[PDB]
Amino acid sequence: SLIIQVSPAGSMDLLSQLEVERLKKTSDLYQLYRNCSLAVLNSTDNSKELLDKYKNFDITVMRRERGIKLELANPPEHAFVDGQIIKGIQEHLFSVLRDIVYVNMHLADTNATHITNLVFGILRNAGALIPGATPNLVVCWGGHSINEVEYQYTREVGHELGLRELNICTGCGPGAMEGPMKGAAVGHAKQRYSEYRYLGLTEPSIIAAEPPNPIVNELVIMPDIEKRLEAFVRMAHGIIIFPGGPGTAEELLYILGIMMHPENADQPMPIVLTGPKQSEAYFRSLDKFITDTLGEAARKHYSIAIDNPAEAARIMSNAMPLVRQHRKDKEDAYSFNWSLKIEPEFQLPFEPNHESMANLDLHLNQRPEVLAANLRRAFSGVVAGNVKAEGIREIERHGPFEMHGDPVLMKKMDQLLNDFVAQNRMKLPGGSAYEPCYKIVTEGHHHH
Amino acid sequence: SLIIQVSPAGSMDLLSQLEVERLKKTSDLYQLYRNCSLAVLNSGSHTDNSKELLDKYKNFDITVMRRERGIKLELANPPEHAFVDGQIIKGIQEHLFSVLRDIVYVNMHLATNATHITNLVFGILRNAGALIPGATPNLVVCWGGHSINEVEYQYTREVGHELGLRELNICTGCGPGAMEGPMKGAAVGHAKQRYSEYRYLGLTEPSIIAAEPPNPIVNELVIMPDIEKRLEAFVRMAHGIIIFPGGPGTAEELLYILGIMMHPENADQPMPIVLTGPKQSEAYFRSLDKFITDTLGEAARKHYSIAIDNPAEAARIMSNAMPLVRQHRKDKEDAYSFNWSLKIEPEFQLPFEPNHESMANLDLHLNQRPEVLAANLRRAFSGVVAGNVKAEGIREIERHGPFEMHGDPVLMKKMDQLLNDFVAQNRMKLPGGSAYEPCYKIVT
Amino acid sequence: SLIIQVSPAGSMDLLSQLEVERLKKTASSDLYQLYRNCSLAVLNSGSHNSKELLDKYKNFDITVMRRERGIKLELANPPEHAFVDGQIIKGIQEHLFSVLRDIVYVNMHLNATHITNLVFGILRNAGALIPGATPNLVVCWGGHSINEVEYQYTREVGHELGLRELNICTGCGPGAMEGPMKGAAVGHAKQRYSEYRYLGLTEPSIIAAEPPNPIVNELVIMPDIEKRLEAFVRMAHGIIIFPGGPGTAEELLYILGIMMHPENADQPMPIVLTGPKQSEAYFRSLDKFITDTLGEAARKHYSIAIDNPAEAARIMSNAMPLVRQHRKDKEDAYSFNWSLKIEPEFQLPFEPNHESMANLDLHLNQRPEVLAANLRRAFSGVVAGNVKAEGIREIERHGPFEMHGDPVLMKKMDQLLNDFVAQNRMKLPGGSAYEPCYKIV
Amino acid sequence: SLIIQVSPAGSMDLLSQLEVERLKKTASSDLYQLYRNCSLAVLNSTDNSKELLDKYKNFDITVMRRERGIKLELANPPEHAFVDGQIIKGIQEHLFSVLRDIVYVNMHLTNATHITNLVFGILRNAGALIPGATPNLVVCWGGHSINEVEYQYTREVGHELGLRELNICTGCGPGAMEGPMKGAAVGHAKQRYSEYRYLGLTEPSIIAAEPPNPIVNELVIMPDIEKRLEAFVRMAHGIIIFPGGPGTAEELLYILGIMMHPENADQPMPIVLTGPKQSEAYFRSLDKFITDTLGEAARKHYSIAIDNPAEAARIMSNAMPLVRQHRKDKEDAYSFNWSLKIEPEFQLPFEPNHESMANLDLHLNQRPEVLAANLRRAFSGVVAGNVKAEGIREIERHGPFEMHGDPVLMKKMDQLLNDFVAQNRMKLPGGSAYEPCYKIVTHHHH
Repeated sequence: SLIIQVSPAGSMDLLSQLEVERLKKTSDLYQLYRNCSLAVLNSTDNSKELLDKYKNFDITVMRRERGIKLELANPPEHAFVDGQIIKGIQEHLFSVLRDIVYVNMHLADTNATHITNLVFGILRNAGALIPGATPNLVVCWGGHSINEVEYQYTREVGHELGLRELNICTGCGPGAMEGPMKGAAVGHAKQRYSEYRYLGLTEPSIIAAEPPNPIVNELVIMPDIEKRLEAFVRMAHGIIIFPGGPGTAEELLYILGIMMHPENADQPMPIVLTGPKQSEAYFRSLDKFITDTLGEAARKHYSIAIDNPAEAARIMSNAMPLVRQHRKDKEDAYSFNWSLKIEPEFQLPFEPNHESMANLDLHLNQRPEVLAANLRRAFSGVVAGNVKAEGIREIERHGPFEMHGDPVLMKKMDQLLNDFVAQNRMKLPGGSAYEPCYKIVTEGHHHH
Repeated sequence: SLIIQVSPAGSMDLLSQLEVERLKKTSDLYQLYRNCSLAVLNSGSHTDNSKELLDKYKNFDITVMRRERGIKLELANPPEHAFVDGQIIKGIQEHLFSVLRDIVYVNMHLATNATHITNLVFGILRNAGALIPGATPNLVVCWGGHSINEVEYQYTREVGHELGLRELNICTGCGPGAMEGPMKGAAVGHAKQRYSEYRYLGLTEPSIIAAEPPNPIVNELVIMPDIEKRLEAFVRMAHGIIIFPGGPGTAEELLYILGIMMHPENADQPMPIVLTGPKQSEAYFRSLDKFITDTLGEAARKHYSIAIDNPAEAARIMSNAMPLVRQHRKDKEDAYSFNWSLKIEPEFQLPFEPNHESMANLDLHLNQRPEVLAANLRRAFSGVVAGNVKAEGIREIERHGPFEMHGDPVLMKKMDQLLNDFVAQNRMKLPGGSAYEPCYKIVT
Repeated sequence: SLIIQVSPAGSMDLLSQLEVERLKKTASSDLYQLYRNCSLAVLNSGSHNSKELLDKYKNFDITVMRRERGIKLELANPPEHAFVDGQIIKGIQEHLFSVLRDIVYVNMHLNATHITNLVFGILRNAGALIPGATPNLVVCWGGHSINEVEYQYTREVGHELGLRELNICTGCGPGAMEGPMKGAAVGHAKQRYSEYRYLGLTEPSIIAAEPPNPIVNELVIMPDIEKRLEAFVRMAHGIIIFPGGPGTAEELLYILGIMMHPENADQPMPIVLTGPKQSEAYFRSLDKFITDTLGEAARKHYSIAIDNPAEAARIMSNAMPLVRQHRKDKEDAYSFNWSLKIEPEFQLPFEPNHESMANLDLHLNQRPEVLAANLRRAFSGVVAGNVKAEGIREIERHGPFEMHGDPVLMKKMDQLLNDFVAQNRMKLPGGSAYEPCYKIV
Repeated sequence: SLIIQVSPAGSMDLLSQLEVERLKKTASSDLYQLYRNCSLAVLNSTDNSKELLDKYKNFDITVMRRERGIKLELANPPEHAFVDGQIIKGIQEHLFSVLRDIVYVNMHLTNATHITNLVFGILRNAGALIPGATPNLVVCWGGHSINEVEYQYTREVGHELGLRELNICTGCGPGAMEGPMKGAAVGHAKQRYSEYRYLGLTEPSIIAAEPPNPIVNELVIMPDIEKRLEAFVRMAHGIIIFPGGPGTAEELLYILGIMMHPENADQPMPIVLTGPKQSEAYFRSLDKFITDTLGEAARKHYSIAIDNPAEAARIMSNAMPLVRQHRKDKEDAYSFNWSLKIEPEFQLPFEPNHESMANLDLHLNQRPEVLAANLRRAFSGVVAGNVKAEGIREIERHGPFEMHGDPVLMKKMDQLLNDFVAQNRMKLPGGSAYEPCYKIVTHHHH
């Protein structure tokens, strides 16, 4: 076996022996830590089977004179340039260790208050919440599987964000999770913005499929999908949304459900949907889905900017003084939006299985915010069925997840999902044809 | 009230509403937070080391406000000596945020006992940013009297200057005298040496901070929960120790480290200890050296040396020991900044609450293991400090007279003469008020 | 007028009144117009390779103001593409100060030793020679007018240089002058290399045609073409050369003629010619041109790497500790190569007119170094005639520059310039068809 | 020889061969000997004549252009530059400041304009002129030979300045050139002012006598005394003057002579004379000397604050907004006061000898500015005659420097100089009694 030593991290705190003992190869905690560290070294598909290709990989944590040193057994050779691990990948290994450790030390210490304080704590522990920072963070969302035209577009938006001294917070992995940071690197250099921040959020059951690029200079591993959604919207000062598949619709329905709450009517966070000229049909269909399901009231919470990278960035840049003023109006923090009201329906972690998917309430007779929360979960289930080990396994055992609801809505969701399949948004190129993991059915007398 | 706003200062993270909710003025915690904050503002020579301090600033209050760039502080009627031309000294501003950080962290961490204690001490120091993972060893703990004459003060300043010239940092208590002289010297030596990354760490705890407030020159103030945890923080962070003449607080510290260093499991620990003072302190040191060898045995002498009238040689012993310190931490697979492998037995950690009963119950006999006798003498000196300068201590004395101790008649007489010397040398209390009255009486 | 104030941006020292007097519009001196035109060019980056820049912005001016925190600049009617949302890009602001610093320096300070000492003085005063730096500067040369496939390959080589913590030194303008720096911004980001240096060197008679991208973070204005060439080769630790036109040809001949000097036999500076797969035929012909003219002895001084960006960057990276050893063996500086022997024929400033062009010694029958120095001139003549204002008017006055020599050399020559013309290397595309400024008999 | 290598320290640029070739040791090189002697003084930082050389006859220094710039080889350096066998870093930086500035002045080898521009050029090359910095620099002047009460007082003043985020620019050497910076090191640390600047200005013929302390973080070597004076007053945003001897008197006359020029009536820079309680008589007598000689008009240009270290610092701090507004009004730099009028009488370098001291115009019937210029030169000669090698030689071979002028003036000067001798300001303690290097001597009939 090839054994490689990773020297201590710039800025990783000393750990105690109690903090790290749960990580020995011995609880499934080691396997989870190993699997996240493997994903960071393996930064070329979304169906987990490279976790059969690195079976002999393992990682050992050593407490030493300057803090933690890591020993890697048989690491991916693509983490190397000229025999050395890329420094940004080195920093990600330490980020993985830090967050796994932190969460495991605070699994002990209402529940809605608990979840928000836990999200705040993880982010604060990661160094992601800079107290003195003026608002400038744009969350970017978009598909992992996008064409070259969409990809170049996300790169040019990132350039435009860079020229305006804005920072980027996004998911991890290929497609729209990687383009803007590459564009921002150039626009930040032109503008001499050396304090740039490219935050990449992930969680343990999706990191292998959507692994962090080395350019991400603040990686944070959140415990689950809902906590990462809540981290995105409490840190965001503005949000740009590119074309994407089910994961990107999920995010859109999460934020629109929150923003329709009357207590959030004065939250100024700008939301811009944007894409190249060729995405015009895609946005017409999305805009129509949203206002047909959630009503015409949802329209006030976002705008659409087609084929104009500088417009999206300018709308974000121009809103930063509005964000500043609103935070001071609420006696809130610039770096973490505590005053944003997030109802428990957006926090409750959702575990996609046949029963939970069939339990979803997709009828028109609810508050729109609540229909949004249920649609968020439906799209979360399609993602899971497609890419999470445990969700793919449910689909293997029992076939597709079945959903039902108002027939008009179900038809519209079924068409949206078929469009995602026709636009190749479900699967990166070069597997076999995509087989849907979902089936829309009509809602179903006793024997006596 | 005259409201003074204090902007965020130093490295202060955002806090949650839960973290600060008890620091509202309603709350025992608020009063503790308030007292520690007043102490850091009232940092000039009020001589007073008797906690009748507060009564001067009864209308003081502080409000913690969570705002856009983190916490701002609103002070109602702060002491004027915290000000230069109507602005608060920046070092005092940072100390207000250190107090808040440390009060908050300890309060959030209420949930085996020996392991819990050492892990708490580490956690507090880590939270304070006092444990730098990549730093090479260079931290010298300095101990010595809070009430010392000008010749002794000058000498501590010369040692600080020699530590500064050698790129050493200083960790010490708070308050005046030997807690401040060395950092003033070291400011000059470090500037000559261009050592802009100097660290002047000042450790305190809530029941002694009003009596011994941190100089604004301290650039890393840390509030520990109590005296024993401060002791543990000192000796786990130390790479070497310098001890100047002092009174009962300095005896307490010397006995603590000797008791620990005498444990057979610590035989390989390389940390050097140098007792040093000016030429005039020769008799003080002969008498102290004799008290240690007479009580703990000739074996204690192998853990320190004595350097009179030679500031450079004290600093040189520290500097020369650093490579052995490094090697030994590497041999132990231990951290440079926090000595986990040092064995500290429970009798060194168990918090001692001095009152007439606990002082009377101290086991003071010459037939004990010397490390165990050092633990009991540590507790006796801690009790003399508490009776002299702590609020609660000073009260027990007022309402019942001196603390009484008893034990081996031979030990009791040597102890009695040392305490008596501390009184004759003016080490028991800062001068400028009424003559010291013993808070102790040795019975038989 | 639109009037825009520029606050002090760089590491710009205080100046005296004496130092800026000649920049007043009232001074009887040509210096204001030079300073104005260099300042215009930096505000005109991204658009354009003809100096008829001047006609669209006739009403532009710039005023230097010595104030409390040093120099403030006032711009009257600046190009509006230097702006993002009403504000001049910060990199452009710093360039305006770099232009000021170097114009002032050269004006205050103004033979082999004198020339090299001047080049060193200029660089040192610009902050470009960092005394404590370990060798890692790669000079990149290549065509300002290139296709997408060549451009994308230059960005990939840049990304590979970034991942290996190498810095870039290059000319100014579009194409190969800007591609590597874009790639390196991403490779340096992955590698957390925050101290990156993107040096762009230029001179006043080409700056309007080839202006610096805002990404260049160390702009230096040299006084003339030959001093920029000398600056390149004394700072370089390695050299990467992409496909180019006559400007890249000129640079290649300059450095080959110097490296062939017996005194330079132990100068370790790696030279790597590189390009995408499609450039295979370009390089086969460039390779044959060099060896047919300078002889087989030139070949030991460069290699060719096609279709492999990582390889070019790995050769630069692997040579750095060689460069460190050789500088110490010569008791020389890391950051400025004094020990490099540059013969006066490579320093002597060449003024391209029909005469000096005709009086060039292009016989296939000289010292190889001495013929390289002559071809270097010829190529610089073809550049000047294409882009420099004074050159261009010599051609509008007397037609094409005429060159003659050994008919074996002259065929080779002509076919090379003809290949440049057909590969779209002479002129950025989309104006009046390129008509040659040269004629060969 | 014992050869100790010094690596690069501070912000020194690469130098060319041309720049350093004249610094090579040869039989005839006057420039090498000057460089060697300035370097040796920085390494030797306890009497005050320049026969301190003699202990270190075998010292030499070699400049070597190498990969990361210049490396220095010292032969037989003094032992007090070292702590535990390594050279104190501030001293290492000083060796390079000495090299930097000697090379610069030699490479830069109209007249009034010329001198001012050279002064600026030297300071800018040394990095002493920070373009973006808000005004905060206080020049401190004061005696090199002072008792413990006066020294502790200077230290208390430096602490107050430190607490106010003010910087210090001073001469080099012991006494009042040393105390304020030790006091400010403490004050600035309490205030977290890590960007502190302690500027020590010196010149080749005095640096041996008054060697810079390692705590100086910006050492600058000016070409001569007059250019150091111009450097002080152009960089100053305020001035504090402690009690001192003839060198301190020379500085006060220089600044008063300048500040009385009609073109300087708008200049806002404050001047505070200050010292401990026991210096009341000293300041009474100094203030009377000033107003008797230069006139009642001179009094408006300074104030006196006895026994109050915080007040002297407060005056400096409260004058900053005015100094900033006045610089902006004159379209001048914060860091270099070009607007200040300095007449040639203050710039012309003065070479003290028996003939130039006898040619001094010390008559009360002339412009008070030119009287001040002339008195400035006279104290300068007493300084030369006591501490400068060359001056000391003039006195060894020809006896004291004679001066004459108005008997009204001559008497005041005589008394003042007498007061300096009796207050032990001429000579640091140790050897024998001070012997005066001056004599004050006694046109009509027609």
